[PDB]
Amino acid sequence: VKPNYALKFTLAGHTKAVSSVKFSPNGEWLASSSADKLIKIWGAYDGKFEKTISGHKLGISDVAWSSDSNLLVSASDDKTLKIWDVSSGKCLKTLKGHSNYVFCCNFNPQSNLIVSGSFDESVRIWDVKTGKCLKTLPAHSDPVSAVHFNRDGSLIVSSSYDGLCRIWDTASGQCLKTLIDDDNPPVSFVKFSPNGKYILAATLDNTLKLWDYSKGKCLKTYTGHKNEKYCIFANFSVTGGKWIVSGSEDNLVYIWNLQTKEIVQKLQGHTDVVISTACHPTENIIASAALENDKTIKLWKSDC
Ligand SMILES: C/N=C(/NC)NCCC[C@H](N)C(=O)O
Repeated sequence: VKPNYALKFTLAGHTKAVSSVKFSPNGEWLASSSADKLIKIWGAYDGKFEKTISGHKLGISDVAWSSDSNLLVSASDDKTLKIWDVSSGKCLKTLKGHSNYVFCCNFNPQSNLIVSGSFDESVRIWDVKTGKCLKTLPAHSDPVSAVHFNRDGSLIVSSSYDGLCRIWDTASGQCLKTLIDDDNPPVSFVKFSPNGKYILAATLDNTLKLWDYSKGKCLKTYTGHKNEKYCIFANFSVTGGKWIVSGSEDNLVYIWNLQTKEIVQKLQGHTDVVISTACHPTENIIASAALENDKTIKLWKSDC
């Protein structure tokens, strides 16, 4: 089995670099954030432009959906996160506390908490209802590139340019694990596997690694792409074959067989760095997005 992802839609509208794309958990929508200070909403299946959500004062590095698909959270260079009601476009809360660019964010599965990571080297945990910061974790000694909750929300994983991935207990704020990788190259992205047993980490030595984070063992290594400068999203694709999906600094989307580590497809079409990819929750659809010289988002579909 290889997949046969083919380009179906190209989504144009952002006027600066796209930073993040994410499918809604209900599969209906794609949300995009950009250096143009905007969030856009698009139809997940047809790429149809839906609406623009605005209000940040500087560029946005990340956006993320609540579990019920009703809210977004965005992370901005203006040092804030904003919580958005997607249907009305309202800014429900502005989360203030970080002392530098907010880079990454996510809801927990219950979606009563938001985790954020910042250039201020901290990870912050927030109450969605009140907008109050509940915990500030002294997480890293360099900017925080990613933060993600596990499947039951009891753990947080963070990555940083300091070369570390750390595992945090959500309830206590305690650091439970530090993962150490030879020569400590900057970690540019991390997330949990859908089942929560592993983490997938990207490092700025053109490498993705799948870790058993409890045992602290590297189980798989994926290479062949280019990633030495930018924080590029990576994904588990689970709707068809079991793949790993990433952007790349050679303007391609890469797809690997998870088990064998072989490159099974490379998707051509973008004209600048592919900074973000996302995988649709029930259908074999990949969304990708590119930097300043391209500015477009692409929807690719496969039969497996
Ligand atoms: C939140 N996570 C990201 N990547 C993992 N964001 C995209 C990179 C944004 C960065 N300012 C840039 O333009 O490179």
